[PDB]
Formats: sequence, structure tokens, C-alpha cells
Amino acid sequence: MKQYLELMQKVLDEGTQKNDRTGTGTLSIFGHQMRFNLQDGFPLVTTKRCHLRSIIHELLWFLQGDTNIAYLHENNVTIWDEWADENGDLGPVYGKQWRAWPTPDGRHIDQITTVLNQLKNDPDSRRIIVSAWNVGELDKMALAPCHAFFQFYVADGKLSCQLYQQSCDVFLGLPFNIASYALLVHMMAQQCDLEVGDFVWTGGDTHLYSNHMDQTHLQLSREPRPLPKLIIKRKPESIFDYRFEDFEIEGYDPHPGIKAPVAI
Amino acid sequence: MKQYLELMQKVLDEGTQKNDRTGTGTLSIFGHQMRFNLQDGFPLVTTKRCHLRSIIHELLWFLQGDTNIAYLHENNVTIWDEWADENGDLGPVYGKQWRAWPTPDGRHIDQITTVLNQLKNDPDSRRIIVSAWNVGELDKMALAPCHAFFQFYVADGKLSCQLYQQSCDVFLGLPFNIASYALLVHMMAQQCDLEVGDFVWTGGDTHLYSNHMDQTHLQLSREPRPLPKLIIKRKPESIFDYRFEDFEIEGYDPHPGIKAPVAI
Ligand SMILES: C#CCN(Cc1ccc2[nH]c(N)nc(=O)c2c1)c1ccc(C(=O)N[C@@H](CCC(=O)O)C(=O)O)cc1
Ligand SMILES: C#CCN(Cc1ccc2[nH]c(N)nc(=O)c2c1)c1ccc(C(=O)N[C@@H](CCC(=O)O)C(=O)O)cc1
Repeated sequence: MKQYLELMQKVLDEGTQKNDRTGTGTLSIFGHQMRFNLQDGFPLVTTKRCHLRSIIHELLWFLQGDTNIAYLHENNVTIWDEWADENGDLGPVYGKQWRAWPTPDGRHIDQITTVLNQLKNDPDSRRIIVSAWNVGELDKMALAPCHAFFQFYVADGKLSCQLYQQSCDVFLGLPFNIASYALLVHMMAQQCDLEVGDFVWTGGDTHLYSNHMDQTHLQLSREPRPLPKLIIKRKPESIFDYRFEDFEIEGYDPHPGIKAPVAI
Repeated sequence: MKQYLELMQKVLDEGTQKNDRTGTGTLSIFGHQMRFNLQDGFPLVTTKRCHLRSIIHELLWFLQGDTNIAYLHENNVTIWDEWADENGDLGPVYGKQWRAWPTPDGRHIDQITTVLNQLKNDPDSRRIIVSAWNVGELDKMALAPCHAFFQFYVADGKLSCQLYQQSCDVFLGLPFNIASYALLVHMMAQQCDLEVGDFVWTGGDTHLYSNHMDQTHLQLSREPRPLPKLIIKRKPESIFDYRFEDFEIEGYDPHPGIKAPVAI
């Protein structure tokens, strides 16, 4: 999108060369922010074809509080394969923290449920937050959450959401996350009878991997196309009852997909 | 400061009227980010006199893991009085989460020391984070932490830090928070033998209380003066051994102070 392409160019122009845990190398900048007015259309990138299938099942997978990739396989999404253990477990990542954050005294907190109730009973709240950054359980995760802190905000019937992404793979992960959260916002707005507002993206260590230069240059020379339109076919009785079939994207005409190796 | 004044003018121009848990009412925007290059000078607002005494002692208090106001009283700092209970207790807030986040298995994580160790041995890590947003203990806190998530970053021998402030009182609280973290950055940098880089401030619900409007316009009519200089007269053995007297602020010639009420 114009904002996304602009960020890519910034990394290439101002990025600092860094050696990462994978040994591949990265171009990096620290601190950036983009805003997507959801009224203008769904923020699914068009300068490269994105697969909405894996994006939607992952989100539904999170909402169920599931951390085993079994469900993702049932739907042919393999984005989490290389971090799962021999049994397909990732540890207490996203899904677990969102649905049942463990307290030191044994109880459990369902942040999604509390968020739903805050939006309905106390929309003006300044602490409508979901955090996946559970310090005392990080060592148990097969990987540290790269998008671990987000906040909802309501003003004039509109529902907005800001996501702080501490670590960000610009080429592979970013397009995925923008679409994923814009999706959650639409879902939330529907369950709470609100209009969709803005999706604010805030980055920390925002990088571009060394073996992605070519693909980035290719994508940068393409012209962005009008954003698609998200359509929700039916309104389920809760935020936990959605299915892949309920979503329909419309008017999505992207440039051809771009293959790129993942840094493991 | 230029950036601060521009933020204020921004919430006044694009802000929406909202109500809050107190009943005062606020003018508010959602999503903002500004950067401070710490080598340009120490970011202490000059368009009104600020209280260094209070800012320094609060930070030293946090670093010790203290959550009782006794220490602050021994040094004539009353900024926390309204929220302390009969015994001076605030519950497990900033100081406790920073130095001793409780895990489910009975352990406690000292985030400050772990971050110091990461800055020395793994400065390229993208997980150099400190969080005060302990979902499992929110109900024991006198207040919900408003500046609960920050990240460190190293590049070209310079230490940077980004704070995500979910709820920000722009008139009263922002000047304090900006100076507080800028100070933490200097202390961190001195302990790791790094130079200071940027301080990036990102806000969620960024607001101005209704009864701060006249004071805001009064301040907006002033010309920011040159930024002061921070001089550290000693290099303590640890990040935990700093004293109020180790710090010297030079060239601080601010406009007169502007009094305003705190919305409890
Ligand atoms: C972010 C995120 C989600 N993820 C999983 C993922 C990977 C690393 C992480 N790292 C961290 N720290 N946190 C995470 O949550 C995390 C999640 C993704 C993984 C791969 C692709 C990917 O390979 N995309 C390719 C091919 C997609 C396909 O199979 O069709 C592409 O062309 O886009 C996208 C998203
Ligand atoms: C942020 C923060 C720290 N704090 C404490 C404080 C107060 C409310 C909070 N509210 C929330 N949600 N989170 C917090 O962490 C929090 C912290 C401050 C409190 C008062 C002043 C204040 O009244 N400043 C006035 C008077 C100063 C004085 O003379 O004593 C001024 O003129 O500046 C500044 C900082």
C-alpha cells in the first residue's frame, strides 16, 4: 500500500546493518508508525498476492486459545510448522495468553472476553488492552511473540486499534499482521455494534532480511491498487463462533505473488 | 519543546470529546509518535518549569522495586499520595513488576537486570523489553500502569528506547514521563558504555483534560527555549546505585510554572 511501500524504501535507505540470531543479516530501523483508515477499505497488500486463507485461520486459531498447530494442518496452513515440537505444540504463545493468562495463584484471565465486555459496558476506557507478553512464560514459548501488545479505542461510534510490534519482518510478516488485526477489528466492531475506525501500526525493530533484497526491489517497482472490501456473510452469536466461510474479500486484484525464503 | 507543543496543538485540532472514569472529560486522539535525539540535549520541557527533584526520585524509587511512598516522603515528593492506601502502599505497580515480575511456577523475573545483560551480551536481540502490564495482578494495583511497555535498541554504539504509553495525560503526565525515560536511557547507556541515541514516544489514548485547556493555550503561546544538558558526575557499580546528587542539570532556564489540577 502507499504506506507499506514507503516503509520498505525507508528501511533500504536508512537501515543499519545488523547480524541476527539466524546469521542471515538484516537492514534495520527502530520506531515507525502507520495509520490505516479502515473505512477506505481492507488493508490487504496489492503489490504482491497475499493468501487470506492462512491469515484467517491463524486468527481463528488464536481466538480459540489453541497453541497446537493441529487445527492449522486440518486447514492446510503450514506457516507455524518449523517452530512446533514433535507433537505440534508451540508452548503458551498467542492463543494461550489471549484466552487464559495464568495468574500466580492458579486462576485464569480471558483478555478477549474482558475486552468484549469493556467495549460494551465501558467504551470510554483507556485500558482496553490485550497483551501476549507474559514475562514469566516466555521461556516456555517456542518463540517470543513478535506482535505482543495491542489496544482498542472507541470514539464517535468508531472502533480503532493500535498494535505495537516490537520485532518486525517487513517483507514476510508485516503484510500478514496488518491484515490479521484489521480482521479482528471488523469482527470486534460487529459483535459490539460499532463502526470500524483506524488501525494504527507501530513498529520497534523493523527490519528487512538480507535474502529479501531482490524481492523487495521487485515489489517496490509495482504500483499499488485500490484496496479490497471485507464482507462478513453472517453475524455469529459471539466473537468465538466465526468460521472461514463467514468472510468474503471483494475487489482484490493484486500483482502476482512473490516467493521468498523464511529465516529460521 | 517543539515536538511536545506540536502534540498539544494536535489533540486540540483533531481531538474528540470523551468522558472518563472521573467525570472531568477529555479532548483526545488515538495514536501518535515523536522522537527525541538525546544528543541534542536533555528533553525537559522549557515552556513551563518542571520539578527535577520529583522526576529523579520517582525513577530511583522504581529501580529499587519499591511500591510504598515512604521513600518519596523522606524526600518531599508527593506526586503519588492520592493513590496510596493507609499504609502508603500502591500495590504491585512499576517498581515491583520491573524488578520482580512473579511467574506461575513461583519464580520472579528481574526485568531491569535481564535487560542490562542483554545490552551487554546480546545487543542485537529484538526482545529487549520491559513490561509493567501484568494482567494477572492488575486488580491488586492502586492504578493501572499508564506507561507499561518499553523497548531498548542498539545501533552504531548508541542506545535508543521506545515507550508505548497507552494512556497519556498530555499536560500533567507527559513532561514527567519524557524526562523520566530519557534519564533511564542515560543511566543504561553509562552502565553499558554506550552513547545515548533516540527516545521514541508512542501514545495510545493521548488526551488533554477539560480543566487544562486554559493552561494549555497559555503554554502554547510560549517559545521553547534551548534544551538543558545532563551531567552525570559518577559511574556507580550498578544501575541500582545511583543517587540524586550524581545528577546535574545545566542550562535549564524555563518559562514560569503553570499550575493545574490532577484528575484523581
Ligand atoms: C507475522 C506472521 C505469521 N507467520 C508465523 C510466525 C513466524 C515467525 C514469528 N516470530 C515471532 N517472533 N512471532 C510470531 O508470531 C511469528 C509468527 C508467518 C510465517 C510465514 C509466512 C510466510 O512464509 N509467508 C509467505 C508464504 C505463505 C504461504 O505458505 O503461502 C508469503 O509469501 O507471504 C507468513 C506468516
Ligand atoms: C506520569 C507520571 C508521574 N505521576 C504519578 C502518576 C499519576 C497518575 C497516574 N495515572 C496512571 N493511569 N498511571 C500512572 O502511572 C500514574 C502516575 C505524576 C503525578 C502528578 C504530577 C503533578 O501533579 N504534576 C504537577 C504538580 C507537581 C508537584 O508540584 O508536586 C506539575 O505541575 O507538574 C506529575 C506526575
